[PDB]
Order: sequence, then C-alpha cells, then structure tokens
Amino acid sequence: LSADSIFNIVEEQTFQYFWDGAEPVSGMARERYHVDGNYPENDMNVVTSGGSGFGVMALLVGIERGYISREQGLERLMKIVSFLEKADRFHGAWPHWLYGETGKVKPFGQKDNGGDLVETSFMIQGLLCVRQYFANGNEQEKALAARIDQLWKAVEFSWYRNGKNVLYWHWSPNYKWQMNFPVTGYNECLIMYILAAASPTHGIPAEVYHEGWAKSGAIKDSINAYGHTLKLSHNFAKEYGGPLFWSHYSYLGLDPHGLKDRYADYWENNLNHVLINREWCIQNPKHYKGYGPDSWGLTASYSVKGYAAHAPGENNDLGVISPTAALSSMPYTPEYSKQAMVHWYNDMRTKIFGKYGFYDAFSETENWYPQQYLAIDQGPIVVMMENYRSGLLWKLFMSCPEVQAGLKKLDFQSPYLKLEHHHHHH
Ligand SMILES: OC[C@H]1O[C@H](O[C@H]2O[C@H](CO)[C@@H](O)[C@H](O)[C@H]2O)[C@H](O)[C@@H](O)[C@@H]1O
Repeated sequence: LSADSIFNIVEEQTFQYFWDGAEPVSGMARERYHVDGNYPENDMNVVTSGGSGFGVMALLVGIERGYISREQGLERLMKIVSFLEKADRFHGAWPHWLYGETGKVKPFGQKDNGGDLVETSFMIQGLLCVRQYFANGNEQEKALAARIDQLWKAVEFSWYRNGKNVLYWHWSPNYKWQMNFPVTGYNECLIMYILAAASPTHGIPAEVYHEGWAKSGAIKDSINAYGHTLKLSHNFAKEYGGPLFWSHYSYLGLDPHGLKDRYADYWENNLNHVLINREWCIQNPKHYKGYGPDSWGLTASYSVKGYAAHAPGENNDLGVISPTAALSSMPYTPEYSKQAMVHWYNDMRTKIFGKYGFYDAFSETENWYPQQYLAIDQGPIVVMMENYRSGLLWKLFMSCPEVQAGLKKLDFQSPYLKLEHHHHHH
C-alpha cells in the first residue's frame, strides 16, 4: 500500500483507542489496554487524566474526519465533562489517575493522592480545543463549551506555586507539599506554565516562568549531536536530549511553528530533537536488530523488562522502538515518519498493528511484540498526524484569547498572535 492510504488507516485505527477502547462509565481514556485481557494490577478501568487530555483532542479529530458523527462526539464529550465535574479535584486540579467507575482518585504512589497539575494541564490543553470547537454550535454544544470554560477557570494554577516563583507538580490535602517536585526546564512540561500564565482567574506572574521554569536563563544550553544543536538544557539528557515525547505533549495544541521566546526557537529545538533521535537509530551504535531509516524513534514506553524512558545514548536505548516517537513527530519530519510508518504497516503489521493501531513498543532484537497500548502513546499519534494534515488542534488551541494573552505575558512570539498597532507617541 501507498503512504497516503496507510496514513488514513493508521490515524483511524489509533483513534479507536479513545472510542471503542474508552472506559465506558466515564468515557475517559484508559491508562492502558491489554489485548489479551490480562491486567497484572486489576486496573483496566483506571483512567488517565493527561492521556484523556490527548483523548478529547482525538475525539475532535474523529468528528472532523468522519470516524464518528458530531452527535456521537457530543454525547461522549458530555459524558467526559460530566465525569470531570464530579471527579476528585484538589484546588481545581484532577489527580493523575481516577477510577473510571467512581471518579475518585487512585494514588499514583502513596504520596501522589491529590492534584497533578501537569496532567491537569494536558487535560486543559485538550478541553480548551473542545471549547473552541463547540463555542458557536447549537445550544447543547454551547452549553458544553461553557461547562468547559468553568472547569478551566477553576484550575488554581496560582495555588501550586506554594508561594514561590515556580510551579509544583503536586499537592495533597494530607501530604501537603511532600511530593516536592518543582517543575524546572527543559522537559516535557512547558504547556503547564503557558496555561498558568493564560488563566484569567488563577494566573501566575511572569517571574514564575522566568525564574522557576527557565531557571533565570540556565535552561539555555548547547547540546551538539550529529551536526544538530539543541539550545535547551534537556534535564538529565545533555548528550542527545530526552525521550522524544518531550517534543510532543506540550505541542499538541500549542503550535510550535514560529514559536519562539528569549530561551529558544521551539520549532528548531523540537525538530532537531527528532533529527538527533532518528540519526541515533540510523547509526545504531548498539547494533540492535531492525534499526534504520525505516524503523526509528526512541521514547518512554513499555519495555522488555517493564517500562523505561527510552532515548538515544548507551544507557537509554534498550533496543525498543516505540511507534509514538516517529509517528507523533509527523509534523516535524513527515517523509521520515512516513518511511517508518509504511515499513511497519506493509512489512510488520501481523506483529505490531492491532485494533487500536500500532502497539506500544517492540524489540526485533529480543523478538518482543507485546499486544499492549497506552493512552499517552496513542493520543499524540492521532493528534500530531491530524495536525500535520490540517492543523486542526493547533488552530483551535491558538485561537483561545487566554492562550494569546498568556503567550504575550510570557514574551513569546508566534505567527498566531494579533499584534496591536501604536502611533509614535500615543
Ligand atoms: O482600533 C484602533 C486601534 O486601537 C488601538 O490603538 C489606539 O490605542 C492605542 C492605545 O491607546 C494607541 O497606542 C494607538 O496609537 C491608537 O491608534 C490598537 O492598539 C490598534 O491595534 C487599533 O488599530
């Protein structure tokens, strides 16, 4: 099959993770789906707040593409929003995990039993797109958009500062600030600070971003690999950059085209991140089976021994290729991402393509082809493939007046920003 046909099959099948594969009570994205029905942790109906952020965006793609009808999409998104309104919130932030059937927190580790502002941010990036999509619809659609607007305005980003010039990832009603994870760059979390600056009700002053996230300029670096330079200081990953998903999550709604601030050119950094990851796979210094220009992309995913933050480098490449890395990079390296897609589909689909698209990860070296999926890995595939085609989520997210105001407050530039004209003196 041709690239154009395979693209459509891949996008549609991966979408179904979030439709057929959804938890049925909540309509939210499952943390995981195991095709054999075996869940070691009896956790099949635990839903991911961040992955469901990606999933609401995927629902919009399905409406646009005709994978579902507008009425299907609306009923589902109403079910999701109903769930989220009733679900456990901690100063406005959802927890990392909820039980789909009850809306109560499932602790992600003992002390992580309250708000998770980063996964909440991923949710909000997706809900804001839904809000923009339905804002001029019928009355029930407009009502939905308003219900989302209320959830948005209730997220208390300001609370998560704990009075400092940074944002904490967590807060618990009983463990208070003991998780103690101040979010400092560069990693996958940029969108949290953009949304915090954007909030009209519980926003942050800009120093929270420049001192906290950007470390008063120490986020700037220069990591050279294979002739490509990264100018952001990738946390713990200063040779090759982090797992490739860091160039995905915060860029599903926030368009990285022409996105720039005093710390970086985000298009160039994200694209260089991909290019370095791909070239590592091509050079294949560890001599793993099947690595090449037709099978590349290392990121966090299921792994031979459990789950690992795969990335370029001696210690991080475990011979595991995770299709979300190359596929979600579609906007940055479309012919290179398609190259892998086409080889995987035409040559490997018996082993690695299933009812919700490509499985999470595989190792040709270890003959390991798990029939397993994660929301956080399927969601960016649907979203970024669609953004490459149509810019659908980008156009929706970048159209939010609050997003534009947040970006201006943080001194970002973007071609989406409407610049105000001033005469010379007044
Ligand atoms: O609607 C006309 C323009 O309105 C604004 O510009 C006026 O007001 C500004 C602030 O007082 C002045 O600096 C400017 O000289 C005025 O023309 C807005 O900034 C413009 O983009 C509009 O075209």
